[PDB]
This record gives sequence, structure tokens and C-alpha cells, in this order.
Amino acid sequence: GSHMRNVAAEQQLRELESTFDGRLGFVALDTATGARIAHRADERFPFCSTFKTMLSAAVLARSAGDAALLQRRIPYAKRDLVRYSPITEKHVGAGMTVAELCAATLQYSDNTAADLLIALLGGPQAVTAYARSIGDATFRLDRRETELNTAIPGDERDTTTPAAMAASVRRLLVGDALGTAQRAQLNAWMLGNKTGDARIRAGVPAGWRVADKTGTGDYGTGNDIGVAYPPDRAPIVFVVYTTMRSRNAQARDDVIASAARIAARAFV
Ligand SMILES: CC(C)(O/N=C(\C(=O)NCB(O)O)c1csc(N)n1)C(=O)O
Repeated sequence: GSHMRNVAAEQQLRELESTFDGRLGFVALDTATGARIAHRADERFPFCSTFKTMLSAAVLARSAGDAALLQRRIPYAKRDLVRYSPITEKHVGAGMTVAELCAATLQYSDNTAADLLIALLGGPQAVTAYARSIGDATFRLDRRETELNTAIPGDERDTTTPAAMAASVRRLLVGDALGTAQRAQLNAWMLGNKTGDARIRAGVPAGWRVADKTGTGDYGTGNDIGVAYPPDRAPIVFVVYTTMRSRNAQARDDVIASAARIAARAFV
């Protein structure tokens, strides 16, 4: 890549933001060199379901010290389900194992699976504590699903910054904070994500494998975080947060994909 291309990419992110009635938070990191392409890197954004990556990492970290945890079954009933539970609704009664709940929350964004894992860890503050333990002094999880998606302007609950989340994704997916096996497992789950086809994945070449987690909420909030793995090249971290001025705006998959494409083309 080049410094000149990175600067030009940051200008194209400004131009992209001018095209819609909201704001764009963006960090992409080329881990070959640490080079960065950013827009609003240090502003807070409502992270919505992208926190499910941090949640799952916290569960994996606890399993490193507990050989029974990943196969532990957590029963739940139909009345326990929260809105948008495509996988967990199929397994009411005996429930699912902790590993299955991680996979469900990561790959389908299942909200009951998330709530079960937040509760297992001891509540939202345990997820914030895990983030602090991997060097993220910015991330905060305050509420559970689905209230954490309110995305009210000026509200700092359930927010992070693009820069903080890009460093955490890099540490979790590319570095070895989970230990080599846990790291591989988190990557595999996010590589098998079913909800991201129109977001970062739509902006990168077909040969780049993307481990990502999406988020969607009120105020047209549309997010995607993860790591792209070009073949035989260092990984590239992508964090894309967008949120709109109107409470009932639609999320914009095309803007997320465009922002990713700007950085993929600048780095490649
Ligand atoms: C998974 C689904 C249904 O998500 N849309 C959701 C939602 O529950 N997202 C879970 B997450 O982004 O924390 C949501 C909350 S408020 C709002 N408006 N939308 C989606 O993106 O298809």
C-alpha cells in the first residue's frame, strides 16, 4: 500500500458520509505495517450486536479455566425467549450447550443465546470487565438484548469507538488473547457467520475470507466488525459503525460495504 492511498481513502470515507443522513465510524488496519484508514475513529457509536464477539471471547476465556463449561447445557423455556431467537427457539426445554450458544449468537445473531451467555458470565459488567482485561478501556456493555439497541444520540450506554473495537478485534482474532485454540474457535465461528453477506464481505475480493460480526439497531444503526484474511498476506482488521439522524431510518448495508471496499482497495 502507500501513505498516499491511505490518505486518499480517508477522503473517500468523508465523501461517502456526505451521501447519507448519518455518521460513519471506520477503522481498517493493515496488520503487515499497522497502517490505518480511519474516519471518526475516536467517536462513540452504539455497537449493537457487534458486542457478541466480545461476549463470546469472554465465554471462551472462562472456558480456558473450566474443562466442563463449553459442553454445559443451559435449559430455558419458551417464555424465556427474547425477540429474534432463530436458533434457540428450536431447542426450548433442554436448551443448548454453551458452545452451541456461542455459535448461535455469532452466526445468526441470536438474542436469547446472547442473554443466556451474559447471564452465565454474571451480567453485562462481566463483559466490560473482560474487555478491560484485554486492554480495552473504552468498550462498555450496560444492558442486555434487546434494549442495548436503542442507539439514542448522546447516550453512552452500550457504546465503543471504532479505534477501540479495531484494537480489540485485532487482539482477539489475530493475537492470542484466547490462547491459540480458543482464538481458532472464535475465528471459525465468525467465518461461518450467516448475517454479513451484504456488509464487509460485499466490499472485499472473493479470495478474502472474512471473520465478521454484524450489528443492527434503532436510528438505522448498521455495523460490521472483523478481520479479512487475504491469501498469503497479513490480515486486515475492519470496523464499520454507522448510525442515522432519524430514529426510524433504515440501516445501510450498501454504505457499510462501500466503506469496506474503500479500504480493501487502498490496502491491496
Ligand atoms: C438480527 C436482526 C433482526 O436484528 N435487528 C435488531 C436486533 O435485535 N439486533 C440484535 B443486535 O444488533 O444487538 C434490532 C434491534 S432494534 C432495531 N431497530 N433492530 C437483523 O438485523 O436482521
